[PDB]
Amino acid sequence: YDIYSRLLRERIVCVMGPIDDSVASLVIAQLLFLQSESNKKPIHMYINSPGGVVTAGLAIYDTMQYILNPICTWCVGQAASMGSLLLAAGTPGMRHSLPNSRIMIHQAEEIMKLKKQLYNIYAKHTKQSLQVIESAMERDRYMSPMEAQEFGILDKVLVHPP
Amino acid sequence: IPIVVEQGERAYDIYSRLLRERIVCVMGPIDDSVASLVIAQLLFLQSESNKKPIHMYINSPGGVVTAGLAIYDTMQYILNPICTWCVGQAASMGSLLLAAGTPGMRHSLPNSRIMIHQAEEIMKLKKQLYNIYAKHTKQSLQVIESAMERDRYMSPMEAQEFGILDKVLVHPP
Amino acid sequence: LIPIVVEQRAYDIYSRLLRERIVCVMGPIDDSVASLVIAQLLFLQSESNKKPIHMYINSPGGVVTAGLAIYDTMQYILNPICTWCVGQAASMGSLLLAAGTPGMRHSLPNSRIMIHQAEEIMKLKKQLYNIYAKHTKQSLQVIESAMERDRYMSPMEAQEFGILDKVLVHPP
Amino acid sequence: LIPIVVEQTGERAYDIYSRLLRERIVCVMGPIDDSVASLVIAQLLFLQSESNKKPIHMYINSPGGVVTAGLAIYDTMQYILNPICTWCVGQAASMGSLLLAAGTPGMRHSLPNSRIMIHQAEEIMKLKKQLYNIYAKHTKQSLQVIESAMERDRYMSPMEAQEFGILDKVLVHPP
Amino acid sequence: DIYSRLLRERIVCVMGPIDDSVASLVIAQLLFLQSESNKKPIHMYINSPGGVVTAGLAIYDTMQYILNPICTWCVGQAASMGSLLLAAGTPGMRHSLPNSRIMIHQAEEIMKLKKQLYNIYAKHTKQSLQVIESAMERDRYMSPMEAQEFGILDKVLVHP
Amino acid sequence: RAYDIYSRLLRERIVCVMGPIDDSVASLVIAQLLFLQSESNKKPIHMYINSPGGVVTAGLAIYDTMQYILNPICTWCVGQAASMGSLLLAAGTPGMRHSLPNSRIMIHQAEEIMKLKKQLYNIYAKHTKQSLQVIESAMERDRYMSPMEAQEFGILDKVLVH
Amino acid sequence: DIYSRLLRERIVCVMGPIDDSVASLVIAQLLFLQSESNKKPIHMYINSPGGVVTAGLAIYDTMQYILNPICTWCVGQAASMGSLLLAAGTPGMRHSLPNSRIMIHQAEEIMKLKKQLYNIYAKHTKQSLQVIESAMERDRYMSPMEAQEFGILDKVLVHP
Repeated sequence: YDIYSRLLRERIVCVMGPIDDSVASLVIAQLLFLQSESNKKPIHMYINSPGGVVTAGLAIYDTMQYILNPICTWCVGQAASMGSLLLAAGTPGMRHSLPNSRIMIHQAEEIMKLKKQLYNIYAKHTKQSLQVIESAMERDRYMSPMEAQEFGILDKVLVHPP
Repeated sequence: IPIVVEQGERAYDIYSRLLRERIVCVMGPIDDSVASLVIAQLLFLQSESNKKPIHMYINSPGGVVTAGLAIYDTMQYILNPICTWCVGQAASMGSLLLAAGTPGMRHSLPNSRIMIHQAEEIMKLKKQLYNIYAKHTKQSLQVIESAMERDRYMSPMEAQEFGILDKVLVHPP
Repeated sequence: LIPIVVEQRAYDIYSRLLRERIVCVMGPIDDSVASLVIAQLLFLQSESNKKPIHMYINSPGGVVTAGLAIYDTMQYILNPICTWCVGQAASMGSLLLAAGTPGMRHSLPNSRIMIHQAEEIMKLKKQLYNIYAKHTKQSLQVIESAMERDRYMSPMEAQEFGILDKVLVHPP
Repeated sequence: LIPIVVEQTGERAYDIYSRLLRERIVCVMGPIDDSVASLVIAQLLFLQSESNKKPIHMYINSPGGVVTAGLAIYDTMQYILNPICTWCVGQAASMGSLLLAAGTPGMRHSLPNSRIMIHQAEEIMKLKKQLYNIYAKHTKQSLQVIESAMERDRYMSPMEAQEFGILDKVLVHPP
Repeated sequence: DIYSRLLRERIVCVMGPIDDSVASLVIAQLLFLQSESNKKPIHMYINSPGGVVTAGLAIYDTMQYILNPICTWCVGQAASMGSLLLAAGTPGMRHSLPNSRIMIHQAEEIMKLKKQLYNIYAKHTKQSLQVIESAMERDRYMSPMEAQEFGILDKVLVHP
Repeated sequence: RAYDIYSRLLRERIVCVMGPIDDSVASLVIAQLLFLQSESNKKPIHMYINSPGGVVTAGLAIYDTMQYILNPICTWCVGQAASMGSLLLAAGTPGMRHSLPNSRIMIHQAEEIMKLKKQLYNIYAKHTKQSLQVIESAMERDRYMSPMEAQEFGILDKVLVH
Repeated sequence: DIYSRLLRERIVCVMGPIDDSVASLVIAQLLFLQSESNKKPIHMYINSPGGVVTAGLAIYDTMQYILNPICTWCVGQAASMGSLLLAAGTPGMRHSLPNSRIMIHQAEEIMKLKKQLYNIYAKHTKQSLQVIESAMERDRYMSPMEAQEFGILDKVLVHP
């Protein structure tokens, strides 16, 4: 086994490295397979992404919302913008992080429309208002996970779990 | 690429395991080497049964028109219902395959982006696309001819009004 | 690469189709394909002398001396070969289509067919005229002039030219 | 990729180039490299062990190859006691034509659209003199005719090759 | 592959350079090994010429998040981030083979990241920050008999 | 292709030693030889030789391994066997040395260079049963020899003439 | 592969140059073979023109960390680091084939490294250090039956 295959057999999906149309092809292909294995047993997603193609990240995020399984989503290492979206899109209550991860939400006229979609989906998952997200997404800063938990991306920060 | 091992001890490429759910992924550009590969999958799945629907997941920015029409023709010749899902984006030929799914079961996801914009043989080829859009979208040729001229993406809830989609799904019932 | 399973290299789809007697010739017909399709066809003959072989053609062109190697193997084999045109059938890809068993040369309705193409290359081009005149029943002067024009033609024309027996949007 | 065809025994898998050995079909196709010569030498000597007298069918489609590689194949065709039937499909050019000519007499065949061509230091001169002698043995042409014909760089049709004596029948269908 | 066949014995070979691909691959393994038990140690054999600080810190924090005793063996070489992972092994169980060679030596955000390295070396080596800040400027390998007294590793060992 | 065929032939205990002998080849033939011993201590192994020569320090690595292995090793000369290629032919198990009738054989090629030459004379005298002076009297002459001469000289036992 | 089948026989091949890439792979095979059996010998066949010293010392230390008897067979040539690994096999079963060629001959940091090699030859060959000083200077290969008297070998064998 490759370790990602040995993890997949226990319903843990890894999205690590940059997100692109090929990585999306793999992460969608796993996600909807683990639905056919069971419609109840939660799926775990581990995030370690320096960014990605915006229309690939929305392909993964839409699939995560389409699937009926609870998806417990773990920030491991860093979650730059297009990973931070997926981290936020975990099932509410099971968006975990390591203690010293690095989280950042900052990154044609159609691109402006697409950016406007990101503000809406952050507003749904973080419960912040649109102006808070629009202003917060302007700054190139890695927020620490204890701050990201207060912004609303994370439900808890884990150290020394059972 | 992940593998999964069934209890013999067959090890499946994750796409080959999904093929057992009759799921065909077509993601990334359509070209002579993906149309060759998706037609082979389609012709295989028709052999395992004539009745059971095939689910086709599209995420492609476009592709070679004479390859996209090879997949489309195979989707018509086959007797299976082909549920078509447009996860991510579908642009140009990627939107044709989405139009070509079985009427009533062409699905899409709300944050997808759909677009139908693209010798004399290029003109005589272009006039094929207008006819098959007029067949599957039920729009008139003049509407397709104008709608294929504007370089924009349309949101999936617009495309359902244009008739490319049957339904836009969240938390499926 | 291709969807695979370990057999217990890997058991790809193009092999997993071969059990159903389906031969794909897709992409260009070169010496590496031609030396391969004539290996598949010979294997399918010994599994059954009578059961048809289905051959799906999507070729934008090919090496003339490779396309004639596949073509003559298709005549040597006793099996009825049913040739399906899906997408391109241009240059040698249209010969293999025309070489399918009389009555079972099929095309899907949006495929584009084209027959257009030292001394040895001229007499070899003259060999193409003879085999097109054999299968299409057009006279040599009609073939020699129809190969002169650089156009694709719709498969409704290809029936009138005689390359196809039937176009099929949906199977009977 | 060569089709890996799977056959029930547990499961086992054979390349079609090896699955054909169930019917004693030896495909020599593409250029005759040292590796391709190594395969067909091993493959021919194996078939003699399964039966001493049942025919072998060899299908030739070669544009040419290394002179000392094709002679390595040709010598096994002379050592082996099996009748070998040689089918030329596509083209048999340069040393690929020797293998066609070396099939057992009366059962050298080629398909009507084929192309045949016999044309291609003291050790190299003596090697080429060996080729003329073996062509004179198998084609029954006199040495001067082969020495003159083997310098001409043209293909010949299978109907010309039949009267030149490289092959014994041109056949559309097996019957 | 042998690197996965070793995994059955809870051995993590972190060998070659540390990069974002390899850092992902080791924190995949560590988190898997923590699922199979919370109790049994993990053995980590380090042979790294160096690595990307943004990746060597990803491995390191998983080694602190995991409760398993991680026993780190320096085999051959441990330089730059490879030296941190050796230092981050569980106190008392950091080991080095006698011929291995160790080196700690290698826009404001990059200086803040460098300041984070000084704090974690001070936590695990117990040296004061002014010692590590100076010592990290010396482009010089230290032998295991020096690294033991500098505090990176606890014992040099053959035939345990 | 070429490096696939050699793998296919391992399934029938045939070892191709082809092209010039160098450390990139000798480190592979001795690896195959040791593998094919472990599959059976008594099943024969077939060397297929088609090599024009090479570096002596690689060809002696194969030769020593062919003496260490307990299997009977058949040596088939196919194509040509010159220099080190002819040594590996001679080193086959007595009675198992075969050659194709028009294959071409050649034995001809600091104080260490003399010492390297002197050990070649010893191993040729061992396997050919010719006296060392008879080896020198032949090995100084640069010619190819026919297998029917090599048989009577004693490099090989059988020519595949029938 | 061949080498990953030989791993089933407890046979390890050090073939070609000993670089950091292959050292990272013989250490993995060695540490794996210890886990399958702590007692059954490992046979290591050496054919190395040489190598980078900071990789040959990584294989060598792993050969000392492992408790298995390691039988080192010199096949072809063992020059430079290849000769160290040959000398490192467990006393009494370092073996050589009769035509193989053995050679031990190969700044402040380079001197401080090279003084390791003299000590780790000296204690394995039972030679006085001043002999290695004048034996490692001559650029010559030496015959196996000379290397046996110099102490690099235990047996020269035609057949096992």
